[PDB]
Amino acid sequence: PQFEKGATTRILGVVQLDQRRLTDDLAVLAKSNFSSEYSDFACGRWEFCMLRNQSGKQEEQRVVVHETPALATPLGQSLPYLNELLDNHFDRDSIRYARIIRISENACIIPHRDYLELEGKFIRVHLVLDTNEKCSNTEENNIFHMGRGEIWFLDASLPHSAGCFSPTPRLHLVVDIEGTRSLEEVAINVEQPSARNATVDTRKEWTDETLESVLGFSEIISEANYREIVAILAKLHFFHKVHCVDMYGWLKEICRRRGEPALIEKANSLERFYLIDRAAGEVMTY
Ligand SMILES: O=C(O)CCC(=O)C(=O)O
Ligand SMILES: O=C(O)[C@@H]1CCCCN1
Ligand SMILES: [Co+2]
Repeated sequence: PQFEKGATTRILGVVQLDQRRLTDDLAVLAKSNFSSEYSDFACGRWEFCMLRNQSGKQEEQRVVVHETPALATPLGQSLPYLNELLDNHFDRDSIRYARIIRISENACIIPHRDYLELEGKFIRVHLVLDTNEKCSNTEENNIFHMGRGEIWFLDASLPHSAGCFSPTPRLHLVVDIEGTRSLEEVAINVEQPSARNATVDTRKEWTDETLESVLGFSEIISEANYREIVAILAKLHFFHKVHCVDMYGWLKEICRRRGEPALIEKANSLERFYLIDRAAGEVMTY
């Protein structure tokens, strides 16, 4: 499948981070209750917690297009530096959600598009809090590293993923801005980024040998191992030069070769759910 372009994913600004104050709030987050919502998108320990949402209540853990300035949750009110960053670098009344998104060692989010279930869209922006060179984000055919203190706009309507392959977890502050806002006006009190060369793409060329190894999962794929296989497929594009949606084609061919109708139907359902269309509240299972 092919996907219409949108606003360009890029660095909106760079900010200084107070390491002492940040360290304190990150230490709280290391012991905090992360949501299990959207675990249907997680390949391992990809997870988030709400700092601001519609109601200001901990129970509210899913997103919907809405019209009100986001209210801090008890967790958000307990993280004074992160609360200050939200106050300082964004317009309060434009925020619809604010979250911390943590990826732990060898985890990723499955390649997907956001907003399919929404009546509208958000402008999604990431402020990188704690990362390392073994953490990357992807978009289509591209891989890139979002660095500490950078505020990025991500076009979440293009297929994309994110992973962490370090022992140390990766934390981003992720803000959903009301979708009609002027993107260029979203980040406040920032330094404009100095021009950069592209992130260096160190991934391996994709070969016939690698593809045949993968398609060979047809001999063992089953309901019992379907999730592990999907996760393996999802992680390949962090290390091999392929498009992040290619895994859905691989899965379809694996299942075609196996010849079991249930697995073929499931593979079609996965592509549909992650990339094409979803209803509000719809969850995918294995
Ligand atoms: O970097 C991440 O953890 C998530 C990227 C993503 O899929 C999103 O923000 O929609
Ligand atoms: O838009 C959201 O909040 C979620 C994030 C995780 C992937 C699915 N969509
Ligand atoms: Co996303």
